[PDB]
This record gives sequence, C-alpha cells and structure tokens, in this order.
Amino acid sequence: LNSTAQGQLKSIIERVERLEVEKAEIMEQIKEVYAEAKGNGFDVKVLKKVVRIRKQDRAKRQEEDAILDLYLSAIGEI
Amino acid sequence: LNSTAQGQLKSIIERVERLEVEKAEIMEQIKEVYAEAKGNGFDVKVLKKVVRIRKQDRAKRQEEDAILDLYLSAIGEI
Amino acid sequence: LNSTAQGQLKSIIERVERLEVEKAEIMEQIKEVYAEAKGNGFDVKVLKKVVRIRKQDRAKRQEEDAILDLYLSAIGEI
Amino acid sequence: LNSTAQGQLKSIIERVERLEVEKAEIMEQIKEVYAEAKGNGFDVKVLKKVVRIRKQDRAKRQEEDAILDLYLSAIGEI
Repeated sequence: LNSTAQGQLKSIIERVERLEVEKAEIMEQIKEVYAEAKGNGFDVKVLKKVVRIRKQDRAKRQEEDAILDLYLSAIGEI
Repeated sequence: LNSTAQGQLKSIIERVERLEVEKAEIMEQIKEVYAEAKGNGFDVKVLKKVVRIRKQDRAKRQEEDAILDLYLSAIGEI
Repeated sequence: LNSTAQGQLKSIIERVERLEVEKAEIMEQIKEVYAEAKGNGFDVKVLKKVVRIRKQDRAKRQEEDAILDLYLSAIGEI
Repeated sequence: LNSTAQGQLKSIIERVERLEVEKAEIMEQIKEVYAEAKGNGFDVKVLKKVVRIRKQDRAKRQEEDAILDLYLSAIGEI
C-alpha cells in the first residue's frame, strides 16, 4: 500500500478505536446506573428486560404473547 | 411500589435509555467511518478484524496461531 | 508432533466432525418439523418460544414476569 | 383451537423436544471427545478452532488473512 493509503488506513483505525473507547465509557455508565439500582433494592435482571422490551413493537409483542398463551393452553400446560 | 420507589425506578429507566441513545449515536458514527473506508477502497470486513484482534493479547493470539499451525500440519492439511 | 500424537489428533478431529454431521442432520429435522407446522397454519416464531420457555424454570419465569409487570406499572406504562 | 389443531400442536412440540434431546446427546458426545483430547495433552481451545476453520472456504480465509497482514503492516504494527 502506498503512502496515501497508509495514511488513510491509520486514520480509519484511529477513529474507530477512539469511538470504541467512547462506547466502552457509555457501557460503563450503564453498568453504574444498574449498580445504583441494585443498591436501591431493585431487580437488575428485570430492569434490563424492561429496557429491552421497551424497544420492541408493543403490538407485535402483545400479539405474540396472546398466541403464546393460546398455544400453551392448547397443549394442556397447567 | 411506593411513591419514592416509583420515582427511583423512573429515573433509572430514563437514565439508561438516555445512555442507550448515546450508544446508538456512537455505533452510527462507527458505521460511518467504515462507510468512508469502503468509499476509499478498503475491505471493511478485514478492517473490522484488525480492530478486533488489536484488542486481544497478542502473545496469546500468536501462541494459539502457532499451535493451530502445528495441529493443521499434523493432521496433514495441504 | 510424533506419530502417536498425529494419530490421536486425526482421530479427535474425525470423531468431532462425524458428530457435527449428526448435529447438522438433527438441526435439519427440527427445521422440517417447523416447516410442517408452518404448512398446517401455525406461527413458527411462537412455537419456537414455546419450546424455549418450556426449558426454563417456570417458577423463576413467572416470578420475573410478576416483577416485570410491577415495574411497568410503577413507571406508568399504559 | 379445535381438537384437530390441539392434536397437531402437541405432536409438533413432542417431536421438536425429542429432537432437542438427541441434539443434547450429540453435544455431550462432542464434549466427551474434547475431554479425551484434554486428557491426552491437547489444547482444546485450538482444536475447536481447527474444527471451526475447517468449515470455512479456505480460499476466502487465506485471501482475508493476506489482506489482514497487508493492513497490519501498513499501519506499522510490529
């Protein structure tokens, strides 16, 4: 690779790596919020599912939940 | 849950969700850098592996690579 | 690696690879059952979740579901 | 769901679950082979990578490896 290409490549890697640091920082801050939640007596596993489903299409989730319950009852789950 | 707990919970979710937005922003910026890389004629799949292995312990990676080559040759790969 | 070790290594790889073939065969049969399910008018995505949760500890799942609902209501989801 | 549908559904779940048992059995046998490998002085992590790459397109893997090395040298890795 020529001098120009080498320069570009170095810049690309440097820039991604700087952004990966920022991403790591934000992940640590998210951890810290859950750590505070745990210390205030909340269930972190459940909190994480709250955040997770609050990103899903709520109609689709409730639709799928209804079909799930229908199937569970049809196979005779008690 | 009482009023206090409700307040805490809302704050927790709000704060995580704000951080998830920031994380999404940073992921988009990482995509954009690779998009620029692609437009300058680089191999994005390979770039991503450069970044990935540049986070690993390089002694361990080279050690494992050596043992790999040893095993491949022992089973007669050509 | 000496002759003995080479023999062992070849046997190891051969045996794992034969088992991976069997695993692939079983995965294909699982796909086929869901294909039959789809052709009989069932919702395969939901079927897959039925199988998935039918492997979980049902007390823990229902416990977590209860706490989830409690949190969702506390943050005022409607 | 009517009687017919209930019957079909039960059959579907039963059949998938029987296949998941077989899959579990095969996974355990794969573990056992690696356990034997470990007891004969082999590096299981490396063995697993041997099996993994022996499923990839070897031209594509070597092509990507070459481009990788080219990029690593261009950014001045030592």
